[PDB]
Amino acid sequence: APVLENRRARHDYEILETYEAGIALKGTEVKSLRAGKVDFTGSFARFEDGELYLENLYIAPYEKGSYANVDPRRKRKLLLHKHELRRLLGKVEQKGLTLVPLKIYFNERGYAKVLLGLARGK
RNA sequence: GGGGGUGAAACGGUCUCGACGGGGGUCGCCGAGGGCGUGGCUGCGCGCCGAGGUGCGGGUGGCCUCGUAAAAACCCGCAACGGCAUAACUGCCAACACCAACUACGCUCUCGCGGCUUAAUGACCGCGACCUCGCCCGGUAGCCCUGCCGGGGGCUCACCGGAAGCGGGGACACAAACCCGGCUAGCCCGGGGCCACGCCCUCUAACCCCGGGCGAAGCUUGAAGGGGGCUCGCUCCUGGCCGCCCGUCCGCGGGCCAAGCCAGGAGGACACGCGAAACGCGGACUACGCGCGUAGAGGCCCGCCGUAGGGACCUUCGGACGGGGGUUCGACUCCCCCCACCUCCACCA
Repeated sequence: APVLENRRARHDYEILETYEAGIALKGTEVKSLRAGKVDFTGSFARFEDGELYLENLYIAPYEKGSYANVDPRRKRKLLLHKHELRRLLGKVEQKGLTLVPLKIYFNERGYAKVLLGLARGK
Protein backbone atom coordinates (compact mmCIF):
# COMPACT_ATOMS: atom_id res chain seq x y z
CA ALA A 1 0.00 0.00 0.00
CA PRO A 2 1.55 3.26 -1.21
CA VAL A 3 2.63 5.13 1.99
CA LEU A 4 6.01 3.29 2.00
CA GLU A 5 8.65 5.54 3.56
CA ASN A 6 11.43 4.92 6.07
CA ARG A 7 9.81 5.56 9.48
CA ARG A 8 13.18 5.44 11.28
CA ALA A 9 13.63 9.20 10.45
CA ARG A 10 12.29 10.48 13.83
CA HIS A 11 13.41 7.76 16.32
CA ASP A 12 16.80 6.62 14.95
CA TYR A 13 18.37 9.33 12.77
CA GLU A 14 17.47 13.04 12.62
CA ILE A 15 17.22 15.05 9.38
CA LEU A 16 18.63 18.60 9.04
CA GLU A 17 17.98 19.36 5.32
CA THR A 18 15.94 17.73 2.50
CA TYR A 19 16.30 17.77 -1.32
CA GLU A 20 14.45 16.25 -4.33
CA ALA A 21 15.88 14.03 -7.09
CA GLY A 22 14.81 11.25 -9.55
CA ILE A 23 15.95 7.68 -10.22
CA ALA A 24 15.49 5.41 -13.28
CA LEU A 25 13.12 2.63 -12.11
CA LYS A 26 11.11 0.18 -14.23
CA GLY A 27 7.34 -0.46 -13.69
CA THR A 28 7.72 -3.69 -11.68
CA GLU A 29 9.67 -1.65 -9.08
CA VAL A 30 6.78 0.93 -9.00
CA LYS A 31 4.10 -1.81 -8.94
CA SER A 32 5.65 -2.94 -5.62
CA LEU A 33 3.94 0.02 -3.85
CA ARG A 34 0.42 -1.55 -4.04
CA ALA A 35 1.59 -4.67 -2.18
CA GLY A 36 4.39 -3.26 0.03
CA LYS A 37 7.82 -4.71 -0.80
CA VAL A 38 9.94 -1.67 0.11
CA ASP A 39 12.11 -0.24 2.83
CA PHE A 40 14.95 2.23 2.30
CA THR A 41 17.38 1.04 5.07
CA GLY A 42 21.03 0.62 3.91
CA SER A 43 20.43 2.99 0.98
CA PHE A 44 22.23 6.30 0.54
CA ALA A 45 23.48 8.66 -2.18
CA ARG A 46 27.09 8.23 -3.38
CA PHE A 47 29.79 9.76 -5.58
CA GLU A 48 32.71 7.82 -7.21
CA ASP A 49 30.73 7.80 -10.42
CA GLY A 50 31.02 11.13 -12.39
CA GLU A 51 27.30 11.90 -12.13
CA LEU A 52 25.83 11.89 -8.58
CA TYR A 53 24.34 8.37 -7.90
CA LEU A 54 21.91 6.44 -5.62
CA GLU A 55 22.45 2.76 -4.74
CA ASN A 56 21.45 -0.19 -2.49
CA LEU A 57 17.68 0.44 -2.50
CA TYR A 58 15.50 -2.61 -1.70
CA ILE A 59 12.39 -1.79 -3.82
CA ALA A 60 12.07 -5.55 -4.56
CA PRO A 61 9.52 -5.87 -7.51
CA TYR A 62 5.93 -7.08 -7.47
CA GLU A 63 3.79 -7.11 -10.62
CA LYS A 64 1.13 -9.90 -10.84
CA GLY A 65 3.03 -12.93 -12.17
CA SER A 66 6.81 -13.16 -12.55
CA TYR A 67 7.22 -10.51 -15.30
CA ALA A 68 10.46 -8.69 -14.52
CA ASN A 69 11.83 -9.25 -10.99
CA VAL A 70 14.99 -7.16 -11.67
CA ASP A 71 17.63 -6.52 -8.96
CA PRO A 72 16.37 -3.41 -7.10
CA ARG A 73 19.71 -2.43 -5.53
CA ARG A 74 21.42 -1.15 -8.73
CA LYS A 75 23.08 2.29 -9.17
CA ARG A 76 20.75 4.95 -10.68
CA LYS A 77 21.79 8.58 -11.27
CA LEU A 78 20.52 11.49 -9.17
CA LEU A 79 19.82 14.68 -11.07
CA LEU A 80 20.04 17.28 -8.37
CA HIS A 81 20.63 20.92 -9.51
CA LYS A 82 24.10 22.65 -9.15
CA HIS A 83 22.49 25.36 -6.95
CA GLU A 84 21.76 22.52 -4.51
CA LEU A 85 24.70 20.19 -5.42
CA ARG A 86 27.67 22.59 -5.35
CA ARG A 87 26.33 23.60 -1.91
CA LEU A 88 26.07 19.94 -0.66
CA LEU A 89 28.33 17.36 -2.45
CA GLY A 90 30.59 16.57 0.60
CA LYS A 91 27.44 15.58 2.55
CA VAL A 92 26.98 12.80 -0.07
CA GLU A 93 30.66 11.75 0.21
CA GLN A 94 31.53 11.92 3.91
CA LYS A 95 28.54 10.03 5.33
CA GLY A 96 27.88 11.90 8.65
CA LEU A 97 25.23 13.82 6.71
CA THR A 98 24.21 11.13 4.13
CA LEU A 99 21.68 12.21 1.51
CA VAL A 100 19.35 9.20 1.89
CA PRO A 101 16.05 8.14 0.26
CA LEU A 102 13.29 8.74 2.81
CA LYS A 103 10.53 7.90 0.31
CA ILE A 104 10.12 7.27 -3.43
CA TYR A 105 7.03 8.77 -5.07
CA PHE A 106 5.64 9.76 -8.49
CA ASN A 107 5.57 13.54 -8.97
CA GLU A 108 3.65 16.21 -10.97
CA ARG A 109 4.73 14.77 -14.36
CA GLY A 110 4.73 10.94 -14.07
CA TYR A 111 8.36 10.60 -13.01
CA ALA A 112 9.72 8.40 -10.21
CA LYS A 113 11.21 10.77 -7.66
CA VAL A 114 13.11 10.32 -4.41
CA LEU A 115 13.06 12.55 -1.32
CA LEU A 116 16.64 12.90 -0.06
CA GLY A 117 17.26 13.84 3.62
CA LEU A 118 20.49 14.29 5.64
CA ALA A 119 20.85 11.10 7.73
CA ARG A 120 23.64 8.94 9.22
CA GLY A 121 23.67 5.21 10.23
CA LYS A 122 20.93 4.64 7.71
C1' G B 1 0.53 -21.64 -25.18
C1' G B 2 -1.88 -17.05 -27.15
C1' G B 3 -6.01 -13.53 -27.26
C1' G B 4 -9.36 -10.88 -24.40
C1' G B 5 -8.33 -9.71 -19.44
C1' U B 6 -3.91 -7.81 -17.36
C1' G B 7 1.98 -5.33 -17.47
C1' A B 8 1.88 3.07 -10.94
C1' A B 9 -0.82 2.90 -5.56
C1' A B 10 -5.71 0.36 -10.73
C1' C B 11 -8.23 3.20 -15.31
C1' G B 12 -4.69 7.89 -16.56
C1' G B 13 0.00 10.06 -16.65
C1' U B 14 7.09 8.02 -20.43
C1' C B 15 13.19 14.61 -20.25
C1' U B 16 14.89 12.36 -13.35
C1' C B 17 13.47 20.38 -15.31
C1' G B 18 18.59 19.29 -12.44
C1' A B 19 24.13 15.94 -10.99
C1' C B 20 26.87 15.26 -15.44
C1' G B 21 27.93 16.41 -20.83
C1' G B 22 26.90 18.92 -25.54
C1' G B 23 24.30 21.24 -30.09
C1' G B 24 21.86 27.15 -30.13
C1' G B 25 24.28 30.62 -26.66
C1' U B 26 25.07 33.48 -21.99
C1' C B 27 29.77 35.31 -19.36
C1' G B 28 25.11 35.38 -15.51
C1' C B 29 23.32 31.48 -10.29
C1' C B 30 28.24 28.08 -10.42
C1' G B 31 33.37 27.12 -10.88
C1' A B 32 36.13 32.67 -11.82
C1' G B 33 37.93 36.36 -5.30
C1' G B 34 34.26 40.58 -11.76
C1' G B 35 37.75 38.90 -15.22
C1' C B 36 41.79 39.98 -18.84
C1' G B 37 45.45 42.94 -21.91
C1' U B 38 46.50 44.89 -27.44
C1' G B 39 47.77 50.27 -22.89
C1' G B 40 48.41 55.57 -20.99
C1' C B 41 51.72 59.20 -18.78
C1' U B 42 56.81 61.04 -18.38
C1' G B 43 55.27 68.94 -21.84
C1' C B 44 59.49 62.49 -27.69
C1' G B 45 64.26 58.58 -25.46
C1' C B 46 69.23 59.89 -25.39
C1' G B 47 73.77 62.62 -24.78
C1' C B 48 78.93 65.56 -25.88
C1' C B 49 80.32 58.94 -24.26
C1' G B 50 77.50 55.33 -21.10
C1' A B 51 75.05 51.24 -18.86
C1' G B 52 75.93 46.08 -18.14
C1' G B 53 76.73 39.85 -17.50
C1' U B 54 75.26 32.91 -18.43
C1' G B 55 70.94 27.63 -12.55
C1' C B 56 70.53 31.19 -8.32
C1' G B 57 74.02 34.97 -6.64
C1' G B 58 78.64 37.62 -3.73
C1' G B 59 82.74 40.05 -6.34
C1' U B 60 84.37 42.84 -11.25
C1' G B 61 83.53 47.25 -15.18
C1' G B 62 91.78 48.02 -14.91
C1' C B 63 88.93 41.87 -17.51
C1' C B 64 84.80 42.75 -21.11
C1' U B 65 80.19 43.02 -24.63
C1' C B 66 76.01 45.99 -26.61
C1' G B 67 74.94 50.79 -28.44
C1' U B 68 74.80 53.46 -37.36
C1' A B 69 81.93 51.58 -33.38
C1' A B 70 83.84 45.57 -35.16
C1' A B 71 82.73 40.48 -33.01
C1' A B 72 81.63 37.40 -27.71
C1' A B 73 83.29 36.36 -19.55
C1' C B 74 85.15 34.73 -14.84
C1' C B 75 87.08 33.40 -9.06
C1' C B 76 84.08 31.87 -5.06
C1' G B 77 79.43 30.41 -3.06
C1' C B 78 73.80 28.09 -2.36
C1' A B 79 75.81 22.45 -2.72
C1' A B 80 79.21 21.47 4.67
C1' C B 81 76.84 14.44 7.40
C1' G B 82 70.15 10.86 8.21
C1' G B 83 69.86 9.04 13.37
C1' C B 84 76.32 11.61 13.73
C1' A B 85 82.17 14.51 13.50
C1' U B 86 84.41 20.69 14.60
C1' A B 87 81.84 20.88 9.50
C1' A B 88 75.15 22.07 13.42
C1' C B 89 81.58 27.23 11.94
C1' U B 90 85.62 28.02 19.61
C1' G B 91 77.61 22.53 20.38
C1' C B 92 77.45 21.98 25.81
C1' C B 93 75.44 20.13 31.52
C1' A B 94 72.03 25.22 35.67
C1' A B 95 68.60 29.03 38.35
C1' C B 96 62.58 30.15 42.18
C1' A B 97 63.13 32.81 50.04
C1' C B 98 68.76 29.72 54.43
C1' C B 99 66.63 32.92 59.44
C1' A B 100 61.10 30.03 56.07
C1' A B 101 57.52 30.40 48.14
C1' C B 102 57.41 24.70 50.14
C1' U B 103 58.87 21.35 54.55
C1' A B 104 61.59 20.11 60.02
C1' C B 105 64.81 16.77 66.15
C1' G B 106 63.63 22.56 63.92
C1' C B 107 65.31 28.15 64.28
C1' U B 108 71.34 32.26 68.20
C1' C B 109 71.79 28.08 75.10
C1' U B 110 68.86 23.97 79.90
C1' C B 111 63.94 22.14 80.68
C1' G B 112 58.85 20.79 82.45
C1' C B 113 52.87 20.05 82.92
C1' G B 114 48.21 18.84 80.63
C1' G B 115 46.23 18.70 75.81
C1' C B 116 47.04 14.72 72.25
C1' U B 117 43.53 10.13 74.20
C1' U B 118 43.00 6.02 67.23
C1' A B 119 48.97 6.55 67.63
C1' A B 120 54.62 7.82 69.09
C1' U B 121 57.66 11.37 72.05
C1' G B 122 54.22 15.05 76.78
C1' A B 123 60.26 20.15 72.94
C1' C B 124 53.44 19.78 69.18
C1' C B 125 49.01 23.85 71.26
C1' G B 126 47.87 25.94 75.91
C1' C B 127 50.97 27.32 79.88
C1' G B 128 55.89 28.41 84.31
C1' A B 129 61.23 28.79 84.84
C1' C B 130 69.11 31.89 85.97
C1' C B 131 67.91 34.53 79.91
C1' U B 132 67.92 35.60 74.17
C1' C B 133 64.37 39.65 73.37
C1' G B 134 60.40 43.10 72.89
C1' C B 135 58.59 47.27 75.35
C1' C B 136 61.75 51.07 74.59
C1' C B 137 66.58 52.78 76.74
C1' G B 138 72.70 54.04 77.42
C1' G B 139 75.49 55.80 72.02
C1' U B 140 79.17 57.37 66.92
C1' A B 141 77.34 58.88 61.83
C1' G B 142 72.73 60.84 58.74
C1' C B 143 67.73 63.03 58.96
C1' C B 144 60.92 68.17 57.90
C1' C B 145 58.72 73.71 66.75
C1' U B 146 63.63 75.85 61.35
C1' G B 147 60.46 81.41 66.13
C1' C B 148 61.79 82.12 71.33
C1' C B 149 61.97 77.68 74.37
C1' G B 150 61.10 72.85 78.28
C1' G B 151 64.92 69.65 76.55
C1' G B 152 71.05 66.20 72.30
C1' G B 153 63.19 65.54 70.92
C1' G B 154 65.70 61.10 69.39
C1' C B 155 67.51 57.09 66.72
C1' U B 156 69.10 52.71 63.55
C1' C B 157 70.90 44.74 66.14
C1' A B 158 76.06 47.74 61.48
C1' C B 159 78.56 47.84 66.42
C1' C B 160 77.27 47.48 71.69
C1' G B 161 75.10 48.96 77.23
C1' G B 162 70.88 47.37 82.71
C1' A B 163 67.20 45.34 85.52
C1' A B 164 65.42 51.71 87.62
C1' G B 165 58.38 49.15 84.35
C1' C B 166 57.88 43.33 81.58
C1' G B 167 54.70 41.37 76.30
C1' G B 168 55.48 36.57 77.05
C1' G B 169 59.17 32.77 76.16
C1' G B 170 64.85 29.34 74.79
C1' A B 171 59.59 32.28 68.25
C1' C B 172 55.35 34.57 70.96
C1' A B 173 58.80 37.67 64.69
C1' C B 174 60.81 45.44 62.16
C1' A B 175 59.86 52.69 62.54
C1' A B 176 61.07 57.62 67.88
C1' A B 177 66.16 57.32 60.01
C1' C B 178 62.26 62.80 63.38
C1' C B 179 58.39 64.39 67.69
C1' C B 180 55.41 65.82 72.54
C1' G B 181 54.24 71.16 74.90
C1' G B 182 53.67 76.78 76.61
C1' C B 183 54.38 81.99 76.63
C1' U B 184 53.37 87.79 71.35
C1' A B 185 50.56 82.82 67.00
C1' G B 186 57.73 85.55 66.74
C1' C B 187 62.02 88.56 65.48
C1' C B 188 66.35 89.75 61.95
C1' C B 189 69.50 89.95 57.64
C1' G B 190 67.03 91.04 52.97
C1' G B 191 64.91 90.09 47.77
C1' G B 192 61.64 93.29 45.12
C1' G B 193 56.30 94.12 42.03
C1' C B 194 53.09 89.73 40.30
C1' C B 195 48.03 91.90 40.85
C1' A B 196 42.94 94.77 37.19
C1' C B 197 41.04 95.13 29.06
C1' G B 198 49.86 95.07 30.82
C1' C B 199 51.93 97.08 35.54
C1' C B 200 55.23 100.05 38.66
C1' C B 201 58.69 104.58 41.62
C1' U B 202 53.85 107.33 43.80
C1' C B 203 49.87 108.64 47.02
C1' U B 204 44.71 108.01 51.48
C1' A B 205 47.09 102.37 54.45
C1' A B 206 52.13 105.90 59.83
C1' C B 207 54.76 104.51 54.16
C1' C B 208 56.31 99.03 52.83
C1' C B 209 55.22 93.53 52.51
C1' C B 210 56.49 89.59 54.76
C1' G B 211 59.61 84.93 50.74
C1' G B 212 63.15 83.01 53.66
C1' G B 213 66.75 83.15 57.68
C1' C B 214 67.54 81.77 63.56
C1' G B 215 70.33 73.38 62.95
C1' A B 216 71.79 72.61 55.46
C1' A B 217 69.28 81.22 51.82
C1' G B 218 66.95 84.34 48.76
C1' C B 219 61.75 87.89 44.04
C1' U B 220 54.84 90.66 44.98
C1' U B 221 51.42 97.15 50.73
C1' G B 222 48.00 96.84 45.46
C1' A B 223 41.68 99.13 42.21
C1' A B 224 41.40 106.85 42.56
C1' G B 225 45.56 108.79 38.68
C1' G B 226 49.78 110.90 36.20
C1' G B 227 55.08 112.43 34.95
C1' G B 228 58.11 108.70 33.78
C1' G B 229 60.16 103.36 33.38
C1' C B 230 60.23 98.23 31.95
C1' U B 231 60.65 94.44 26.63
C1' C B 232 60.85 98.04 22.24
C1' G B 233 58.34 103.75 20.83
C1' C B 234 54.67 105.98 28.39
C1' U B 235 51.21 102.90 24.31
C1' C B 236 50.80 102.41 19.05
C1' C B 237 50.69 103.75 14.02
C1' U B 238 51.24 106.93 9.82
C1' G B 239 55.11 107.31 4.12
C1' G B 240 60.67 105.34 2.05
C1' C B 241 62.64 99.92 2.88
C1' C B 242 57.56 95.52 4.54
C1' G B 243 55.16 91.08 1.60
C1' C B 244 54.53 88.47 -3.22
C1' C B 245 57.08 85.79 -9.03
C1' C B 246 53.32 79.72 -12.66
C1' G B 247 57.20 71.73 -14.56
C1' U B 248 63.05 71.91 -15.42
C1' C B 249 63.86 76.74 -17.56
C1' C B 250 64.47 81.42 -20.93
C1' G B 251 63.62 86.38 -24.17
C1' C B 252 61.31 91.60 -23.89
C1' G B 253 60.41 93.87 -19.00
C1' G B 254 59.92 95.21 -13.37
C1' G B 255 56.16 97.79 -8.91
C1' C B 256 53.27 99.34 -4.79
C1' C B 257 54.30 98.97 0.81
C1' A B 258 52.44 97.26 7.40
C1' A B 259 56.33 95.52 11.00
C1' G B 260 61.36 97.20 12.50
C1' C B 261 63.24 102.19 11.62
C1' C B 262 63.01 108.22 10.13
C1' A B 263 59.19 110.93 12.71
C1' G B 264 54.13 112.78 14.07
C1' G B 265 49.14 112.25 16.27
C1' A B 266 45.22 110.40 19.76
C1' G B 267 42.33 107.49 23.56
C1' G B 268 43.64 107.80 29.36
C1' A B 269 46.48 103.06 28.61
C1' C B 270 47.01 96.93 22.22
C1' A B 271 40.18 100.70 21.21
C1' C B 272 43.32 95.20 15.76
C1' G B 273 43.01 96.59 10.38
C1' C B 274 41.14 103.67 10.58
C1' G B 275 42.89 101.06 3.90
C1' A B 276 47.00 102.56 0.68
C1' A B 277 46.53 97.65 -3.15
C1' A B 278 49.23 94.43 -7.24
C1' C B 279 53.71 89.96 -12.39
C1' G B 280 52.53 91.12 -18.17
C1' C B 281 53.36 89.88 -23.82
C1' G B 282 55.45 85.22 -24.76
C1' G B 283 58.88 80.26 -25.38
C1' A B 284 62.64 75.75 -26.16
C1' C B 285 62.54 70.77 -24.01
C1' U B 286 69.65 68.30 -24.43
C1' A B 287 68.87 74.58 -26.14
C1' C B 288 70.05 74.30 -32.55
C1' G B 289 75.82 72.84 -33.26
C1' C B 290 74.14 66.88 -34.37
C1' G B 291 72.76 61.82 -35.04
C1' C B 292 70.60 57.22 -33.64
C1' G B 293 65.62 55.90 -31.60
C1' U B 294 67.94 50.30 -27.64
C1' A B 295 72.59 55.88 -23.48
C1' G B 296 67.51 51.36 -21.29
C1' A B 297 66.69 44.23 -17.18
C1' G B 298 61.84 52.06 -16.77
C1' G B 299 59.02 55.43 -12.63
C1' C B 300 53.38 56.08 -11.42
C1' C B 301 48.32 55.08 -12.86
C1' C B 302 44.82 52.43 -16.01
C1' G B 303 42.69 50.40 -20.23
C1' C B 304 38.69 46.50 -22.89
C1' C B 305 33.29 44.32 -23.74
C1' G B 306 36.11 40.60 -24.45
C1' U B 307 37.59 36.29 -22.52
C1' A B 308 40.16 33.68 -25.95
C1' G B 309 44.45 32.92 -21.93
C1' G B 310 41.96 27.97 -16.49
C1' G B 311 35.52 26.79 -16.79
C1' A B 312 30.09 24.89 -17.99
C1' C B 313 26.20 26.45 -16.76
C1' C B 314 21.07 29.02 -19.41
C1' U B 315 18.17 26.90 -23.02
C1' U B 316 18.42 21.55 -23.66
C1' C B 317 19.59 16.20 -24.25
C1' G B 318 23.30 10.88 -23.76
C1' G B 319 19.66 8.68 -19.47
C1' A B 320 13.48 4.64 -16.78
C1' C B 321 8.24 2.04 -16.70
C1' G B 322 9.47 -6.36 -19.78
C1' G B 323 10.00 -5.06 -25.31
C1' G B 324 9.86 -3.07 -30.29
C1' G B 325 7.19 -0.10 -34.67
C1' G B 326 2.82 3.15 -35.98
C1' U B 327 -0.48 6.70 -33.29
C1' U B 328 -4.44 10.49 -30.04
C1' C B 329 -5.12 17.14 -26.59
C1' G B 330 -4.66 11.84 -23.42
C1' A B 331 0.51 4.66 -24.90
C1' C B 332 2.83 -0.66 -22.75
C1' U B 333 -4.00 -0.17 -21.67
C1' C B 334 -6.14 3.40 -29.68
C1' C B 335 -3.67 -0.15 -33.75
C1' C B 336 -0.26 -3.78 -33.08
C1' C B 337 1.54 -8.19 -30.76
C1' C B 338 6.74 -10.93 -29.15
C1' C B 339 6.64 -12.50 -24.18
C1' A B 340 4.17 -13.21 -19.90
C1' C B 341 -0.02 -13.70 -17.33
C1' C B 342 -6.16 -14.50 -15.15
C1' U B 343 -10.10 -16.52 -17.86
C1' C B 344 -11.76 -18.19 -22.79
C1' C B 345 -9.98 -20.33 -27.08
C1' A B 346 -7.18 -24.89 -32.02
C1' C B 347 -5.94 -31.94 -33.42
C1' C B 348 -6.65 -36.55 -31.23
C1' A B 349 -10.22 -37.33 -27.47
